[PDB]
Amino acid sequence: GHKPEPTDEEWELIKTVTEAHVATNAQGSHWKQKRKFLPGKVDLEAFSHFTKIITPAITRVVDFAKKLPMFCELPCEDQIILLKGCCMEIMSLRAAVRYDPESETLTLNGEMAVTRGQLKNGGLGVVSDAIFDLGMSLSSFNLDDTEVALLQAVLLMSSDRPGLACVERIEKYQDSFLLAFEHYINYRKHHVTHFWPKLLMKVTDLRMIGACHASRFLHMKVECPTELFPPLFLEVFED
Ligand SMILES: Cc1cc(OCC(=O)O)cc(C)c1Cc1ccc(O)c(Cc2ccccc2)c1
Ligand SMILES: Cc1cc(OCC(=O)O)cc(C)c1Cc1ccc(O)c(Cc2ccccc2)c1
Repeated sequence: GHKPEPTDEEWELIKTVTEAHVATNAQGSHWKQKRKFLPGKVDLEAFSHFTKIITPAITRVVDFAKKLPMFCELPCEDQIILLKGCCMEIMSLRAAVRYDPESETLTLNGEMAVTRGQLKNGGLGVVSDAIFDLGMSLSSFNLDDTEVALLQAVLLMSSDRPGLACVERIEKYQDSFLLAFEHYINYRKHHVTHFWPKLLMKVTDLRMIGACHASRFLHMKVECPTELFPPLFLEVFED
């Protein structure tokens, strides 16, 4: 095939998703007049800071979803289970794409730039390695707002999260994003062989992260109290 580009209706969908994304980006991308770095084998420092931005960070993934018509058109019950399943996957994506090879740091909530270790011992553990790997891995991809946005959309519209009722519709919306995405990619023409396949594999990585983080939080879910974690963090990442 000549690799088709967006259709009239897809272009409309792409504009809609990009806007949802751009609007709920932390700053959107000018961690240049914003970010600033952090001066043990636990990091009460890094951790304390994390507890401070983790909330607005989760809040903007919710606000991204509230901005997708298809998503608003879902029963709040599925809307909840859907958000909880892709929350970490979207946050990590958003952080991964802000990896600065120079400073070898990611940028969280578009304000705090952290190192691998800082994030590793600030509460994420090996996940930090995973998101950092993904970050470096993505430089080569060169993704714009739309691609990242579509990616978040695809992650959001996962019909495999247990408890969903409107599974078929969620699958319909997803395939719909996937296609628009695939065509947007046809238009972009990245100088990367097998770019589309290579990309979808990153989604599997973001999913893995999601699962590892879930496993992670539950293992400590109750070795630690809740006096430590922001209420919103708890509403999301505990069963
Ligand atoms: C990867 C990331 C992205 C992020 O927002 C990025 C963005 O969307 O701009 C914010 C944070 C704190 C992080 C790191 C993080 C994510 C989940 C998580 O459970 C932890 C450990 C933690 C858990 C509760 C309180 C503080 C720290 C850190
Ligand atoms: C430097 C950069 C990096 C970037 O990272 C993603 C990528 O480059 O693929 C994205 C953008 C849009 C930019 C630059 C930019 C320049 C002018 C401009 O009007 C825009 C879009 C925009 C304009 C005003 C406010 C927010 C966003 C981006």
